[PDB]
Amino acid sequence: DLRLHLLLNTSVTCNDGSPAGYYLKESRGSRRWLLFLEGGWYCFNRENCDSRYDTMRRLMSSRDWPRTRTGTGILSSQPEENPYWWNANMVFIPYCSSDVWSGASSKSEKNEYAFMGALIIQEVVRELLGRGLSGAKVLLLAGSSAGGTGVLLNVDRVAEQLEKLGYPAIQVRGLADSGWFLDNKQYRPTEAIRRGIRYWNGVVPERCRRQFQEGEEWNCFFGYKVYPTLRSPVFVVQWLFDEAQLTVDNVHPVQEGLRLYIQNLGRELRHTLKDVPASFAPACLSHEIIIRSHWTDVQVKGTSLPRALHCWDRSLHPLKGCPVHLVDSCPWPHCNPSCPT
Ligand SMILES: CCc1noc(C)c1C(=O)Nc1cc(C)on1
Ligand SMILES: *[C@@H]1O[C@H](CO)[C@@H](O)[C@H](O)[C@H]1NC(C)=O
Repeated sequence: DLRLHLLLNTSVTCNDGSPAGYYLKESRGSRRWLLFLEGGWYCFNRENCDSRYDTMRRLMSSRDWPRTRTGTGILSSQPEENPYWWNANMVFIPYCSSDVWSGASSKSEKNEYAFMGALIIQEVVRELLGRGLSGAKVLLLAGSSAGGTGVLLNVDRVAEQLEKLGYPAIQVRGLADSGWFLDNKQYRPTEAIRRGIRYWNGVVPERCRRQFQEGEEWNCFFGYKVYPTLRSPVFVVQWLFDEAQLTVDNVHPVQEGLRLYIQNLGRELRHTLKDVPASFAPACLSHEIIIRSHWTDVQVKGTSLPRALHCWDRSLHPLKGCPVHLVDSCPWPHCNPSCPT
């Protein structure tokens, strides 16, 4: 179990002004730290956020959070469930800012809601340094779905923060799960992100911002455009036929037009990963993420994700029998036999 700590700086808040926080389980015999960003879509205007506050309030407020949570998948401390990092210090950061972890705007007389995702990450890091993070050798910033996009938006800022605070020896890396999307044509989204950024006062990584310039920062929410600008090592996990991608594309006995659409989506996703040396991209239709208990089951070319992550660690000290670039080439969902059911 990971136990809840509300932030000591009570000015860093969830959407409704309640304090943000983190769940922590320490492992005093380890210098590895895993900080995981929860996902859960986003909201982009007053009316849309009001609806989310009625029926998804835990994603907007800490008032009802439980005092503990169970670590599962990559957050599990049991070797049988987590062959990769079972002995690490474990941190789960709840998503209560509804801004894809991009915001830096407080509640005020002109703002009904606070959007502080980028500042929540920074304050969690600062408060952890006094609880043992100051002695870390590796800080892995991981996340799923909106949290996976959040990794891409925040990993280099964490590295810069630690350098400026005087901790040059901590190696910052990122693990982005299910957060690598395509701004493609629908079968039958980018505007919502564009409007969201203005509503949240959202921030993007600086090199990407300088490429796309004023008004075009929404481009930096798309993995294939932001990834080449990043300096920290980042491992990308993405299903070739991701269910959230297909939902926004309006895809739900398949005839020719839809067959060609789905095959082209998989080919485009595979193309965007060709120059990503650390990646795991199975040919499956899924919404499943790396904090699920059976995350060890899927394999690409005979290699599981926990193994690929271990090979990535070794590469950062190609390796015989220890691959890090694993992208399926077969062209239809479940052509990989190990896909989840
Ligand atoms: C990037 C923000 C985000 N956070 O969680 C989800 C889900 C999204 C999202 O928008 N996914 C998209 C977007 C397009 C186009 O296709 N899929
Ligand atoms: C709390 O966080 C806010 C926002 O990052 C910052 O302006 C303020 O200085 C912080 N308070 C303290 C005591 O550090």
